[PDB]
Amino acid sequence: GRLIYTAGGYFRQSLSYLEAYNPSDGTWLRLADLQVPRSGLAGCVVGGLLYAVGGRNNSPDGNTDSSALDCYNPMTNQWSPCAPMSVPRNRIGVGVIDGHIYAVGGSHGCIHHNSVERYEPERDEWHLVAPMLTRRIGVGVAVLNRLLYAVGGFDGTNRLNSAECYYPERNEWRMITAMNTIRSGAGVCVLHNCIYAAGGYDGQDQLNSVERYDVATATWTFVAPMKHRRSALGITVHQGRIYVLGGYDGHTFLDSVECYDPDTDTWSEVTRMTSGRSGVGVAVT
Ligand SMILES: COC1CC2(C1)CN(c1cc(Cl)c(C(=O)N3COc4c(cccc4-c4cc(N5[C@@H]6CC[C@H]5COC6)c(C(=O)O)cc4F)C3)c(Cl)c1)C2
Repeated sequence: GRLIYTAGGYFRQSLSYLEAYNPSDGTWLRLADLQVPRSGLAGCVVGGLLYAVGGRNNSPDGNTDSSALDCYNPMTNQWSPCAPMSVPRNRIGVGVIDGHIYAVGGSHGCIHHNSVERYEPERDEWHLVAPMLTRRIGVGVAVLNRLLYAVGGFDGTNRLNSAECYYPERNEWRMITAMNTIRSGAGVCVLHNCIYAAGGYDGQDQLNSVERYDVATATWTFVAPMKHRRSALGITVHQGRIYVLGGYDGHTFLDSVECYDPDTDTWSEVTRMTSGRSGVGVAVT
């Protein structure tokens, strides 16, 4: 059995919540809080351990971008600090290849990173890899066919519909087919050999649209839109289905959790988070 973990987020200030949802019975476990509250972080899992990467602590006493990497063990209910990244990265994207964590883009104040770095849990060390062709904050990250994809975001001037791919053996990036829609702060994941980009902001409107990248045809196709338009949503895959958690729609910090079934091409509202929040990091283990 596996759970959907949600770490951090934002509602009035950055949050430290760590909760786990069980899609089988609809329950939520309240787990050990993060040591530092963070929103705009990303989550990932390597060897059954959950990692909270980057983000920012927006508090009444100040706003600080995070270069932190923290590791949570579900067996011990404890968070442990790991080696920090070279730079703080708020609104970061993360992907895992062969048990190695890639921290992609994100911001540190007014700096919009195009830099990318890779963490080895086996050595507790980070190292920079080739930088992206585009600076991207609010970027979605997908791992497919041992390639790392960086989708959408904001380059410091424009919100982006562009996407690019990293080749680990060659240590290089190339631009791929751009999405139909500009999406900054979308939820990006991989399901059944396809990349999905759900929601996000196009520069004018919060989106409920969802599009899917097919590798063989190099095309983005729209699938069923979500019930609730949202940006800065958590996203993950559990048992062949996509789950989107929270986010912000221009008026509300959503507690909605929707689930996409690819066989029927339908979204259904399956539960609510214990409190409405945006900018969470999510992972399954
Ligand atoms: C009472 O007024 C207050 C309430 C207020 C203003 C504090 N409000 C807040 C405060 C916060 Cl700390 C957040 C939040 O969770 N963040 C900050 O943005 C992001 C987070 C994570 C991923 C992407 C974005 C992002 C979010 C963006 N924004 C888009 C889509 C969401 C966000 C705002 O709407 C436009 C953009 C962008 O502008 O392109 C780029 C991104 F990387 C984390 C949100 Cl979502 C709203 C909203």
